[PDB]
Amino acid sequence: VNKIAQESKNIWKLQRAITILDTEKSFLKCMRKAFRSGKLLQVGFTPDGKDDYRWCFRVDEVNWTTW
Amino acid sequence: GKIGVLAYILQREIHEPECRHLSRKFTEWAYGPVHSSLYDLSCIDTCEKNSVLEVIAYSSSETPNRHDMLLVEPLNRLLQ
Amino acid sequence: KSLFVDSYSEILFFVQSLFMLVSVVLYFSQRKEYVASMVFSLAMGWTNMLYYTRGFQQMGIYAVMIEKMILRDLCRFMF
Amino acid sequence: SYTDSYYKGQTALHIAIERRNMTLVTLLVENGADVQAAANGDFFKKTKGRPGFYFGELPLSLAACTNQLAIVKFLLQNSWQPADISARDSVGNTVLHALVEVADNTVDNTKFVTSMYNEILILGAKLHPTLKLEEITNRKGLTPLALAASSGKIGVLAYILQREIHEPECRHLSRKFTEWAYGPVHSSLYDLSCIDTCEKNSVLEVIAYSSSETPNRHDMLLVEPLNRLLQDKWDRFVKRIFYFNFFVYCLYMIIFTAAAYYRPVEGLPPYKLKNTVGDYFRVTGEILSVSGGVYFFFRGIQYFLQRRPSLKSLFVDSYSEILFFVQSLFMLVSVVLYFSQRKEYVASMVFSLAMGWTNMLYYTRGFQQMGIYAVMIEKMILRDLCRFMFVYLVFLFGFSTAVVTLIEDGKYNSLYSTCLELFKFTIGMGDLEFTENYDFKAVFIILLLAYVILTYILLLNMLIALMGETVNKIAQESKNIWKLQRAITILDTEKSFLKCMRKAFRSGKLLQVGFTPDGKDDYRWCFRVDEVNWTTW
Amino acid sequence: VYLVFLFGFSTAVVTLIEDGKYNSLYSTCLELFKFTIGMGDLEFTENYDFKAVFIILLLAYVILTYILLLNMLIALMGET
Ligand SMILES: C=C(C)[C@]12C[C@@H](C)[C@@]34O[C@](Cc5ccccc5)(O[C@@H]1[C@@H]3C=C(COC(=O)Cc1ccc(O)c(OC)c1)C[C@]1(O)C(=O)C(C)=C[C@@H]41)O2
Ligand SMILES: CCCCCCCCCCCCC(=O)O[C@@H](COC(=O)CCC)COP(=O)(O)O[C@H]1[C@H](O)[C@@H](O)[C@@H](O)[C@@H](O)[C@@H]1O
Repeated sequence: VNKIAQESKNIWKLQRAITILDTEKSFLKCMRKAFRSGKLLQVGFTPDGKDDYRWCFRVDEVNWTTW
Repeated sequence: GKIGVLAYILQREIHEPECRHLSRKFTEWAYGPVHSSLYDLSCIDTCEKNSVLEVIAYSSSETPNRHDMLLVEPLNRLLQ
Repeated sequence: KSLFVDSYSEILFFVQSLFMLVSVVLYFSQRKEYVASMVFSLAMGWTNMLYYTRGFQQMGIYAVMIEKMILRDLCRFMF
Repeated sequence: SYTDSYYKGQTALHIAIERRNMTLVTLLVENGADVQAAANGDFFKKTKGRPGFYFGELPLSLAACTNQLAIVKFLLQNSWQPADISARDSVGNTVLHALVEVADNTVDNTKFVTSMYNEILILGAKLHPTLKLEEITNRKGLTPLALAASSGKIGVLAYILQREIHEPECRHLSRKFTEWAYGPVHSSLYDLSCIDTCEKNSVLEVIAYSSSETPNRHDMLLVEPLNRLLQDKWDRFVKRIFYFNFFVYCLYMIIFTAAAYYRPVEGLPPYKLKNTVGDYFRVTGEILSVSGGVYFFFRGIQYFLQRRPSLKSLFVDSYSEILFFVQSLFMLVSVVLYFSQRKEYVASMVFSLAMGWTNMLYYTRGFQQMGIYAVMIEKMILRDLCRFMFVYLVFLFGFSTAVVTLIEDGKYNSLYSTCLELFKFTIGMGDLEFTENYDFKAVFIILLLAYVILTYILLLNMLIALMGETVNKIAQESKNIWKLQRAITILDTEKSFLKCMRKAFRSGKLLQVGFTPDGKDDYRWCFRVDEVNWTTW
Repeated sequence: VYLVFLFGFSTAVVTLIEDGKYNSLYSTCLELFKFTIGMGDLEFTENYDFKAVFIILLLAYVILTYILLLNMLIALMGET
């Protein structure tokens, strides 16, 4: 037990992810709301003039340096 | 299980003309110390066959870093 | 080998289901051994409740450590 | 400025300050920009469920929170429109309240927030010597010190409580003062205004009665002036009273124990009092026991009313009060059953009696080693025993159901007896051949051996290993929690005090500086601490 | 700590027992002590009413002392 603490935390997260994937794959109701994060425009400037919507996921972060 | 390469890719951000589109991490706004980044998530959440989550989660148990790969910021937050 | 070293939980659930089905076959086979299978399934079923400890940060780690202990320390000690 | 509710009040000056553009800030101020304009949109509030950045809503607080000292100095000391350093937002927060808010106890954050705090304090003194910024309270009534104490911003307290300013005409802002220094030894003086006692928000009260959600409520008492002050209060005033209370409780439990032990065995209470000495003492002890139960009952209600725990704080914390209250509840139920002519008053009474004796461990606080031992027992019960007991009960129940299913028309043949009989294995008393009323001996013995291996061999040794891991990690946490329990005991004692005693107020009305901004002298109730250092001769 | 627990539960149990073989602080104290050495009978008497109260008290005592306190002692000795 002294040697499998962190390994245990990673395993916990891992098989919880397994649970998530099985839930969304089975889903028993033809539900599309499982596809999250919203269709956002990242750059709007592809190599051509078109705009790219790429289903981004938002993460807000705070830093006290590199102002 | 090449965790380093994923660590590079999943948060790739390129600041120059004609190469921003290659970025998978984009900075939307940054007010003071706070700022909101956007992770691309193509082929992470879902795709035709090899979604990254499917590949990691259904690994063969011999992949070196299968416990570690889901610690990479976008994946852990997405799973939560 | 990947059939056994991982997916411990799926194997246990499958074995529970096997014991249930064998209990059924013996039940309609007019054999009183159906009890023997049935109780095993029942026992297995309650134990497999620990599968659902996962999704709890505190209990799931405990269950994971049970799995690791069974694979390494208990097996060596029992030998 | 913006008119939408999301960015309401944002103006150009906020942008120039926020972007760290000195030139535009200067130009906008020159053109009459309002340095008091309040950015009070949703984005500029705490607003946990949405993105935002709370900074006190004012330009000065913005420059302060952004580590722009030059802009702060300009905003206060520009020609066109100097800023009001005492200005307050919609919450009532000043700049200093904002600086407390933005703190997060990380190293660089603490460093710069502390530096900016010191700078703004100096500027406030020089611009307005009669103005005392720290005394200003927000709509929550909290001074920046009180806010820092409540919010767990340990770094800010670590600065403030031992703040010392080495320059002329700012000495009176210091809270730490060095009276004499002979060789390596010198005697410092800590102020402790509004730490020991004040109108409402004494720092010790704020920390001790915290809501359990403050991050560093355990760590904050380690800051030297508080720890020494509590130790002095203990030694001088509270140690004796606490020992006396413990003695009284021991007497109470002994009386209760004796009264219960000599209960009569006749049916149908209440019982006629016999005219003999033994029964007179018996009924006396009964009455005293009931009286004490009522006392604890009302203390529990008083606690609940005074703190008003919100139905999670009622259970996640303050276990001692709940346990004592539950004991008193059992006592009262015993009384009701007794006079209701129900023999079940015995059943309640023993429970109360049992809990009473275990609640004796509450008094292990005040003794260094024993209180720590009690805290570790509390943590063990809450974490490891709970997890283990859940899993063990799953195993026990599963195998009990399997075996009792296998058993047919035997003596046991029932869930209660089988559960008990399997449980006997855990205490080293399992028979392993307790019945033969079955078919399939092999199945039965396999089930028992599987249960024994899984529970007795694997699980118990696993529990021991996990407890061993746990104690390895909770040592310093135990130290902090014991010190906190001592602190709350001290505060309760001094607050109750039952005698209008003022001697609880320590440290002596000493003169710190004698030179206020005016010619008056300052007496500040300082607490003396002597320290020796063999460097910086 | 163990003696406080032992004494408290001994007092509770001997109060609960009435006109029994044990019915006395000494015998009940020894009888509860026997649990610590893995010899607790757990059904040593029926001279009471309210069987549920009796068994609940014994179970609480066992859990608090035998399961928790002894294993805690082992852990602390490990640290020491
Ligand atoms: C490892 C295999 C698949 C195993 C399957 C069955 C037969 C099992 O016996 C064992 C052999 C055994 C027998 C006796 C003592 C220890 C081990 O252990 C497990 C297996 C041993 C267990 C272990 O229970 C657990 O694993 C809890 C658990 C932990 C983690 C999980 O992810 C989980 O998913 C369900 C379950 C319980 C039994 O199924 C059970 O309750 C009965 C009656 C026998 C146990 O075979
Ligand atoms: C039938 C018989 C059953 C007896 C059941 C009970 C036996 C244990 C009795 C042991 C007595 C220990 C005690 O007297 O108190 C223990 C309570 O034990 C439990 O955990 C009960 C588990 C339910 C700690 O209580 P405390 O008031 O100190 O709570 C702390 C705060 O005060 C502190 O400021 C901190 O916020 C800290 O986070 C809090 O913990």
